[PDB]
Amino acid sequence: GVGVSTGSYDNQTHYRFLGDGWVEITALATRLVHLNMPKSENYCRIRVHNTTDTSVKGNMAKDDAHEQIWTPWSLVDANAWGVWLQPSDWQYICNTMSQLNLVSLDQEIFNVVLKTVTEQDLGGQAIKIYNADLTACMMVAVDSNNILPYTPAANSMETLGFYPWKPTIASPYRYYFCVDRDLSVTYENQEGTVEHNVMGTPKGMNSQFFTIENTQQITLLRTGDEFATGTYYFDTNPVKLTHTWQTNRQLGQPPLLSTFPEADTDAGTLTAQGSRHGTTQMGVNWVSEAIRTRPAQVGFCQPHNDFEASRAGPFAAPKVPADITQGVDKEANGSVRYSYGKQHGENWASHGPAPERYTWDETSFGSGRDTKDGFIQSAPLVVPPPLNGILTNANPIGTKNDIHFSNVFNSYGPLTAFSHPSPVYPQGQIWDKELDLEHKPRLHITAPFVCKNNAPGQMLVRLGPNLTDQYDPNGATLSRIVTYGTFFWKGKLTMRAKLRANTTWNPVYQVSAEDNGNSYMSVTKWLPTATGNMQSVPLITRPVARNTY
Amino acid sequence: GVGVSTGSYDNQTHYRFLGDGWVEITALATRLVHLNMPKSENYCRIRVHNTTDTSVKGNMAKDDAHEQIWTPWSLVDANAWGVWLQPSDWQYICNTMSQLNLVSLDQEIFNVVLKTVTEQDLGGQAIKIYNADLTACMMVAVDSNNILPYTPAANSMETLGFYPWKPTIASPYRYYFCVDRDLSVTYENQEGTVEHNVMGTPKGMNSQFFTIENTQQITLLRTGDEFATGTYYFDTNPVKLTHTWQTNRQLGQPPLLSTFPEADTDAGTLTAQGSRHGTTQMGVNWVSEAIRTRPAQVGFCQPHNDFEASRAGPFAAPKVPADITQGVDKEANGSVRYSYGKQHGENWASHGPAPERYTWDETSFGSGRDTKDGFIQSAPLVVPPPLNGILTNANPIGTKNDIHFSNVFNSYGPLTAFSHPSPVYPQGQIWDKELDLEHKPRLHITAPFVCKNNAPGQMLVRLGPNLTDQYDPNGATLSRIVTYGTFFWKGKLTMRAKLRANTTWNPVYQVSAEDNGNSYMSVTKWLPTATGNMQSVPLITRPVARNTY
Amino acid sequence: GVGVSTGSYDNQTHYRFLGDGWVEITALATRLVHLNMPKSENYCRIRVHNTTDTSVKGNMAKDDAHEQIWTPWSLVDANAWGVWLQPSDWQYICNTMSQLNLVSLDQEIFNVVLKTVTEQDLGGQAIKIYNADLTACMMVAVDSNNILPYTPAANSMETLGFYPWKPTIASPYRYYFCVDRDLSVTYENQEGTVEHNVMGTPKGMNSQFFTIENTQQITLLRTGDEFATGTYYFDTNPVKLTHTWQTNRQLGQPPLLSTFPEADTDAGTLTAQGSRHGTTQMGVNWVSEAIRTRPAQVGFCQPHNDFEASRAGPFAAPKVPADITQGVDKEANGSVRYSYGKQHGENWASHGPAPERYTWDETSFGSGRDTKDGFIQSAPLVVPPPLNGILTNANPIGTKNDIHFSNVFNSYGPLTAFSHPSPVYPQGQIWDKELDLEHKPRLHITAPFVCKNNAPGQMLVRLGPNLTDQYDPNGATLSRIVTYGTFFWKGKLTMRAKLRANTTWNPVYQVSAEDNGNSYMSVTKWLPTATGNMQSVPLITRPVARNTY
Repeated sequence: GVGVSTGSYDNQTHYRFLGDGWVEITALATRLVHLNMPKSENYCRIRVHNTTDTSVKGNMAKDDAHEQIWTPWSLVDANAWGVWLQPSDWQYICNTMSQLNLVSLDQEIFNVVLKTVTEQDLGGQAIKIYNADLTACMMVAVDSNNILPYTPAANSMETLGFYPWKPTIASPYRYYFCVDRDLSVTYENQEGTVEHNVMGTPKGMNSQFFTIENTQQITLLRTGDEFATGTYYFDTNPVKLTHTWQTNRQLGQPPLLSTFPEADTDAGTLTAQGSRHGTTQMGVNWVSEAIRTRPAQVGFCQPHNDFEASRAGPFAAPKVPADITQGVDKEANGSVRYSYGKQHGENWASHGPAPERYTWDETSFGSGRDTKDGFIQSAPLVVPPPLNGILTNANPIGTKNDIHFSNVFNSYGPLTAFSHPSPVYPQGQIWDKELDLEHKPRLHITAPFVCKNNAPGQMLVRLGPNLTDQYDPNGATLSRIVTYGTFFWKGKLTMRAKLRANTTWNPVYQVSAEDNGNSYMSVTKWLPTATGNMQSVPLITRPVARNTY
Repeated sequence: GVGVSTGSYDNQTHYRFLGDGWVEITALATRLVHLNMPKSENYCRIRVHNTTDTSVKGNMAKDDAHEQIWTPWSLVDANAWGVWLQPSDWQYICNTMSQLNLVSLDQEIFNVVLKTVTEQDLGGQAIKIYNADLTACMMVAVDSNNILPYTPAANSMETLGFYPWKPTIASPYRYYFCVDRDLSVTYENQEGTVEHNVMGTPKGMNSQFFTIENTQQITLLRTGDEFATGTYYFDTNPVKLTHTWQTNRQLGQPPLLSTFPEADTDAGTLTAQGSRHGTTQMGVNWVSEAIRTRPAQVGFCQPHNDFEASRAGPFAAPKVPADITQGVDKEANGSVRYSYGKQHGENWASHGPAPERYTWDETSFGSGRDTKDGFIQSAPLVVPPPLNGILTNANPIGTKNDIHFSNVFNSYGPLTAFSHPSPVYPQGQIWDKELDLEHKPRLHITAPFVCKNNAPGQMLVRLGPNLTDQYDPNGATLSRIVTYGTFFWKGKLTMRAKLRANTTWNPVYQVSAEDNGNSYMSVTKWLPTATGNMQSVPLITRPVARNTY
Repeated sequence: GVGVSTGSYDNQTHYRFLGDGWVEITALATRLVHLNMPKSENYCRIRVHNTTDTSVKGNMAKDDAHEQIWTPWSLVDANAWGVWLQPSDWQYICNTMSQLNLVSLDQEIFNVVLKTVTEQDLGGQAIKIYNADLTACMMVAVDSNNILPYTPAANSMETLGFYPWKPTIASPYRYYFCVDRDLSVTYENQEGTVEHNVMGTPKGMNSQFFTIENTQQITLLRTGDEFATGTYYFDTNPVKLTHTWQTNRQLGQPPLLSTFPEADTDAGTLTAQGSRHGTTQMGVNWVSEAIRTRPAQVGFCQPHNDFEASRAGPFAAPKVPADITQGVDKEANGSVRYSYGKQHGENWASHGPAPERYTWDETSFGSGRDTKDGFIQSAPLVVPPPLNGILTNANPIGTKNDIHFSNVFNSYGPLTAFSHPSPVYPQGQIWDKELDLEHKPRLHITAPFVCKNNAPGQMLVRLGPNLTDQYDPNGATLSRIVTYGTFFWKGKLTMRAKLRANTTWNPVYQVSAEDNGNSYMSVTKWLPTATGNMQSVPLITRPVARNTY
């Protein structure tokens, strides 16, 4: 019966060369989970409306107004790149493979353990004794139908542990609910307090209330039991593991050289700009590397911080990340910044409520934008740019000295061509469910991989309520015995990938680990300390160069 | 389910005569292991740098500078001759068999027991109560791939118990790490303090960090479970169980006797040294038992205490052990000295932190060296040794009265011929993994047997972490329930061996046990005391004589 | 798994009549055993040398000088007649059967229980709580090879319980060791203290040290496990269950009667002693019922208290028991006296350290000796016994008035004929291992049955050491958890036997149970008391008469 293990531990990564350039990469990961008896006995509809910031006229973005539904269930969502592969492995993949895609994924729950804690006074004190409870049992449920709201573990940065030899706690489950929130616009110190700023009441046309009890077949398992899910397959497309340098400037045949450098110092020349073959979309009688027509448009100008408001409230309109270029425009290009914890990658030595943060910059040098160079010219395009026949990033547009065309320009056209957001090894979101809309987006910023078919299905889990000797629902007396649980998790994320070949003469950039020093690629960064503290920093994704034409 | 044994105890030794002179010796050994919950929750990179000795100018050898990686895993490495066979058995083997080699080896883990301890005040005190925890489970892993650094249990003298009726604790696991240590040379009281003496920082080209969690398939087993490994086979070569007396002096045909002893007192003579057939490598016109050419070179002069330094720091250059001869040169011949504990062979009555030690002297009388007789002569070899035409072990070489040629001479040549280091019964290292080098050494001093093929694979083991009711990784709160474990071990080291025959007229030396007295081979040495204390002293290896030509 | 019995209780005796006069008697016996964790963690070589008596000049026999080896193992040796059959049964066997022999014997160990005890203060006191420990396990081993010294449980009177409804404890195991003990001879108050009286040191030619760990396959069994041994067969010969009355006086044809009794008072006469046919070994011209030659010699004079000394020390030379006759010579005929305890047969009401004792007298009336009648006569045998031509038991032989020929005469000759020692029901030794000697004795006094083939094989047993949370062999810290065990024992001693027939006219003596009175065969002797106390007294063995010619 009970008293024997029901699984095996294995957190490695095997590489099976299928030849022909393709290799099947199977990533196995096992971790120990720690679940505590949920405080919320039943489903709660807590309404959070921060006014410590929303009330202020200056603060607008700090609007955490919303009404979620806290459920008594946790969640085992290991949708993180660092919770599958190993730090060293990712280096090999990015340096060799030129593309990768998800194939299958399985899960298992063995060695389920449930114990109770009681108080025991020792010498006047009160130490806690831990006694195992065999009769105790937990509850597991894998909603493969996705009947419940999809809640990415990476979107809240609360996935599983990235450290094999270290336990992890399952993040509670909760989904948003229908609530009409409204907030007026106020700059610095506008005349009078903020106009409107109130929460909303439950509507009957958008009232979405679900229950884990009626949305999945809960499988009860004790100490001697074990659970396992089927082999789910992904239909997502492969994501390139290389960056693009070619910009709209370099594409077709370069201008014919009329002069050849005599020394390694000077350079060559071109042909008469006025008298030179080529194609320009201007009625002028001259061409250049700035007016020559191109096959398409590499990258596009995106509205800088375009806060759009809706019935749910004001929000930051997402924007496809891209190279920062020499303009050093991070927030302008959409460079996403993260904030993870200790159980997610931060050094265990940095004691404090302040989590580590980093700004990820894309490697798509081709679609890079530069606000310090963007401009427009009058219809009658003339060489000499008139003082009024041009709009540079310095002309106050809209009675504002800080609001120019760049902050409100969408160059997205039928010629827009860009790459995918390079997925980060640590705290990186792998797959994601597609939106239930007639016309879903061409891609997702949260995760490179988007399940075209159905979604994997979040895995829910809750501890079985251990009632006491006395109980009475009508008396609001929910006497529960202090009980917790610790079950193991075993998953295998099989995925194939293809590797590129050396088609160049000059060695391509790689990801190496320099000696212990100021160098970012320091070994100590991923090496234990005298005490045992460790940290997981982001890795250079898409190191190899890729020609875009 | 749980509540029943899962193995059998057997610590005997059977002899199966396969005839033809060969006999298959199967050695079974079972012991009780005691494992405690490791203090280090995670992998630590502790840096130990003793300065209480390194700082001093005189102390140089006492350099314990290094940086290891303490892992939360123990190790069940029973690589000891005394932890397999019985004291009496070894006597029979060495006295009969003339050679022995390793064949197979298996292991098993039954009757796994895990209990927790809690405090319970008794009459104002605080006695500890022990309650068995069924839900509790341990973890076992046999890295047969040797992906992790090989850590011999005999190299640290922390193997299993040599006493069947007495439990034993598994020695923790830990491997060295890359660290550049440097130490200057200082004699007695040199001018000024020691020049350089600092530790090093982690390098990126030699950063070797491994994890038991990602280097082997951990098998979880509870109280009712049991583990067993496959039948590993050894490819090592057989080691002779005999000593060599013949020296470079006696080999071919002895000088013709011209005179025959008339009485048992006087002796015979030879032929005219000037007029006598023979072969000498000298241009002289005479021969002798000192200049006659020999088939090869028996033994060789080895650098006495040649401390060589490297990026890791100064160390004592190993040297193949050999006979001490009449020169009584122990440290000069490489006579290894040991230091074991009570659970390893020391008398349990000798209470104190001082462990027993003994200097092992080889039995290879043929390759014995004598510093009190070694010398060299000028090229023009002449009978009368000039005062300047000879270099005895008394000529100050290098402005030093204690540093002669012997202390820095390597006579290792294409004619060097020697035997193997006689393995000791107690605390003796059996097998050992070969170095991952293009040109590995002809042999190992640590263990006579060297796995030509892959290594056996150290057996790791750790207790399952029993979490408490409350837990939070981010709060540095690793509340663990006091828990320990006691599992049994069963192993069978099958090995064949051949026995020699009486080919002489005069009885060969044997290993007997003289009556209780000053005699080293005293019976009381291996006999229990009034209290029950016992000790295991080394045994005479290679008692039988062996002709080397 | 655990929580269910593994055997059955049965302590009866079935009689299967195989006809033809032979009957197969199967004796089943089951008892509850109580084992405690041995105090001696390891093998001890305790040396016991009592001087409180040996020092005295008068005391010589009280020499308990010896050096045994106390092992941490107990022993389940049920070699007792009272631990197999029932009190009433033996009566039927001895009264009916005329001979019996051992055939087979099996054993079993079911319902193994191991519990631990902890201290728990109650109202200021400290009562002991008993909690069962499932993970706990014991160790069993049946050395059927007899590699270890044979230790009869009856030789120390420490067998199992003779009471079915009452538990029993297994007697610890221990064997003698080589030690040269020497003691001088001193009478009453000899001139000066005793000469020599010292113990000895371990010798190398007789050092016999064995270990249960390396002499048998220990079978580990927990609470849900059970052990059983094969069906061992005995090769011993059957022992007659009858006594002999015929003495050397009555054998062949009685003297011819010349006179016939006229009345039931007077008797008849013989023929002229001088003129009567017959055969005498005397040169005289007359015969009588004292000089007539006989087919052989019935019984023989044995040295009375012949204390022979050896390297081990002085000891009492054994002597074959026999009838005491009218001489009332008990110690002279070898009448063995016993000393048993309460768990062996003594009344539980007789509180005190003084055990019950009884002197067993043989039933072999034929081989009975009488020191008050033994004598010798000069070679020239003459009717008138000269004062110097005869040696009666009153002539001081050896300057001693108490040392006559009888005390030092061995009449054992090629004509010596005697019976076997009648085995006692209570505390009687059944079988015994033969001595490993070229010429073993014709019989054993300890047990009537002597295994001609190999021995049954003592059954050893020890409780599994339950280590604590903390442990360290080198620190002499052997912290063990207080634990004990209680396992059941089931054995069946199958043995066939033949029954005699009524071939006489006069009713033969039988064994009856007279009413409650001074009569030895009282029923109350084997009947419970008001409190429940009981006692087991010896039974009349060989009640039926047997003609020896």
